[PDB]
Amino acid sequence: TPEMPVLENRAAQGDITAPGGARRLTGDQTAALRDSLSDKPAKNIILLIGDGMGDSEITAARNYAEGAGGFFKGIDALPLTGQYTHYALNKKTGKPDYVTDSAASATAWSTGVKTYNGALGVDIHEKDHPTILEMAKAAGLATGNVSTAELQDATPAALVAHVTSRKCYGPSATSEKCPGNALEKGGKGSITEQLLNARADVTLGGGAKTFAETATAGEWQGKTLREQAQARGYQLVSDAASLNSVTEANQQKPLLGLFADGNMPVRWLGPKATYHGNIDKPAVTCTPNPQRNDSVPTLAQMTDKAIELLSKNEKGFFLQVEGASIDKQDHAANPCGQIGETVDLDEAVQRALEFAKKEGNTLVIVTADHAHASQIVAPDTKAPGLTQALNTKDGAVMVMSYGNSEEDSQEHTGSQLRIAAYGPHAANVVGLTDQTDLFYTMKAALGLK
Amino acid sequence: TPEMPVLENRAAQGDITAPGGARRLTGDQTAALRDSLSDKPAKNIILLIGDGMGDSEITAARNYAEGAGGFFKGIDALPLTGQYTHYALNKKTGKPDYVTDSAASATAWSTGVKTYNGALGVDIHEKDHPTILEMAKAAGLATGNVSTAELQDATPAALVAHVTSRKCYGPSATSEKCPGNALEKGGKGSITEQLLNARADVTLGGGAKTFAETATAGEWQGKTLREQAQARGYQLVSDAASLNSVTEANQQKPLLGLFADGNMPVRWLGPKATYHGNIDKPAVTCTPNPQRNDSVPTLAQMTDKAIELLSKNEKGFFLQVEGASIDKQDHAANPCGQIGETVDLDEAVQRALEFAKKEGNTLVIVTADHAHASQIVAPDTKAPGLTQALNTKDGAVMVMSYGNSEEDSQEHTGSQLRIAAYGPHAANVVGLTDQTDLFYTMKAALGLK
Ligand SMILES: [Co+2]
Ligand SMILES: [Co+2]
Ligand SMILES: [Co+2]
Ligand SMILES: [Co+2]
Ligand SMILES: [Co+2]
Ligand SMILES: [Co+2]
Repeated sequence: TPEMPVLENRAAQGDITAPGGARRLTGDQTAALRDSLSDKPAKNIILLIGDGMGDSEITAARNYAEGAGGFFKGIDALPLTGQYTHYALNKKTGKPDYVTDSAASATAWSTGVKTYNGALGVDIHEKDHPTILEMAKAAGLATGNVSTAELQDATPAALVAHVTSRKCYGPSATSEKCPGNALEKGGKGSITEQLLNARADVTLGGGAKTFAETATAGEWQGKTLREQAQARGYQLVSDAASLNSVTEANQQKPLLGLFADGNMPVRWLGPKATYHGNIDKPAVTCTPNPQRNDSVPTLAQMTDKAIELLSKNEKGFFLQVEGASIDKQDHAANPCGQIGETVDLDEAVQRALEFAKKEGNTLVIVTADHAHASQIVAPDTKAPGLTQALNTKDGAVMVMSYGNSEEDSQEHTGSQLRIAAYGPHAANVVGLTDQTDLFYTMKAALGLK
Repeated sequence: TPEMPVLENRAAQGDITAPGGARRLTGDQTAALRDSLSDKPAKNIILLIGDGMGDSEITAARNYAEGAGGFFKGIDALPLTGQYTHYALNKKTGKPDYVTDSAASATAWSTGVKTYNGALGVDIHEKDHPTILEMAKAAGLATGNVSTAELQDATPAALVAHVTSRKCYGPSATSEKCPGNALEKGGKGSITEQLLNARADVTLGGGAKTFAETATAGEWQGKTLREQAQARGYQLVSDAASLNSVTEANQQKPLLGLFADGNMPVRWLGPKATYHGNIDKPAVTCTPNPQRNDSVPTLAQMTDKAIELLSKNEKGFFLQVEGASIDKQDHAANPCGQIGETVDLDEAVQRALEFAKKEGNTLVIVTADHAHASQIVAPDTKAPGLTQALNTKDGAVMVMSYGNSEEDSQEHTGSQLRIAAYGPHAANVVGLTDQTDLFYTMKAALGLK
């Protein structure tokens, strides 16, 4: 039912070289914003995270894919916006650590407590805290966790695992790096073992490799984690046909989709940026990655499937969806891979908003875990790092720069960044907020105890 | 009490290492946001521009001066926030130029038309378009133009000069670089000549150097631009005592405060960042500039006086205040200089919000012309550019990196950035908008017919 509006168009309205032609607005917004404010309960929440998707990453993707004056029909369409802070903490001192990793930030919105880089579901004293997904399930809501990364990666793992190091994917790494969590030492187990215990109704992503490990203790000792999932009643799917065939997902038959051995394939291919890449080389045009395929569900397809299965729960549901490789390609100084994964996320955001606008009691939030390296610079820039010129939709060149690491991976950055929302309680993302306020916002919107 | 609320406190509410201790919100914001929405006329508008003040610059300055969980009482206190685009145009092709300079962006919000880099008050066809200040004056409102830069500099110059290159400060520069604008060639003249013609009520800043020049033609041929200003009824002040002695500023008594020959002094000093500076040099604590003075009005002081003098006009006033050297210090890879000028701007914003909250019909907007180079990165970063470690208010180290230029000056960046507002019609900065939308928003809120 239409009541709260989703923005229909914020593209430049006309000829950008003419007076008024670059305007994104067509009239006053006071009434539209009033219509966007409701404090009624959120029956459902869909939280979409672009990993590393700072304002710079949004702008670069929009400039390339949609044109400077273009509009992301998903990402740019949420009417209530603000800027939030995502600093982590130094484990020893408890003081702020100004640049977080994916684990401490996902732990912050999923538990409401700040923590140290690399921690999942625990605070600086390594004490476990319940996550918004575990809380939703406990309250009888359906739950979904979707990501284009390995499911053991920090972002999706924070919702279902409590470990002292994000490296504890399976039994082997846990025994070596998180001895206190190792199952054979009396702990709760590896990230994959804890994910199997958490039992969200719908879990979709990559990361099949770790399921080949076998447990070192417990009821399923000696069996692979895949065998364990099967013995525990999970429906396992591995491709788009398998996924489409699923008709239900619930506690009796939870769904686990493992679509790649490690990360899922990126949407677009292009070369890595290089030293004086914008002065020494010709411009790059991105191209679709052949490895995608009709056999691999897209992030928008996984999102739609999750929504269809979780919406069957009369009480409501919580769903987190992660466009994971925006960050990974930004680390790899690869504009095409980075931008393609941002376009990918925009499609999933559109599916979420289409659902939310019709359902009327769904709060949709779109943001990032932290900012990143990429910068949009003048075409004639002579920079010390890695740069690349790109042919955009506008038929002009845009140059991107990665200038914060001499090491193999570009670095995260600490800038506050955009958080946007639509639906019941969306006012709580406007103005300056902290990433831990998002936990409390989601908890209150759902009316959780 | 002031119906429209100013955010009182969005600092972290407690122990950031404890659950909820880093929250900036104390409860639901739906009602507060409803109370912040009004479409009544803006009687007055105060536009504050932090040149180069992207989200990264706001965050770095907050982290250093207020701590990561701190709160800028001015900058962070506006309740309605969005992200806006500021791309310029390639003059020859008319397509977007993804990274603007100060001239094209200030032309965009002051005229509503996109333009090429370096252009002031003209489009890509070199055609003049009226500025919001010129229009405000024509309508019977009082007008103020305040900046810590030279008054010929792009930001304040865009409100009163129409020239094909921002370099046309005076007669000499104009005759060689903007032959078509040179007075002795029939044009409207240099930036300073046009500024004297525009005759705003209150003009305060630096740039007295150019006034030594003498007109090549016109009624004041042979006289220095300063002699000319005196000759045209201008009330000239040059220090703080002379300025805070002025009791009135109007058309027969326009005020021209020239407080420095070039740019006004920055607040704080520190070493410039250097290669591997966060690794090879000690962390830095910023030092107060001993030559910043007590006979030189601060930005907050110039803002307050301008407000006192412009508010006597019953119809209303338009005032633009620029914290100009955030950008200039970012170009110089100087974190302390940059952060201190951001702190300086925050003080001016507090004065504006305090007045606006009492007055009730004043729209205040805080934003920047474009983004910039500085990035916050991990303490152990090994970057190819210039870096520096800083001792923050939290008693922890923050490292900043400038990595997009091997040249003498760091580069602007193209990322969309925060725009925030308070007062009538503030809803028009929420969500995604363009810098040219801000012109239409100001014009319409004042009801300039
Ligand atoms: Co991340
Ligand atoms: Co991630
Ligand atoms: Co990362
Ligand atoms: Co600028
Ligand atoms: Co400026
Ligand atoms: Co600049």
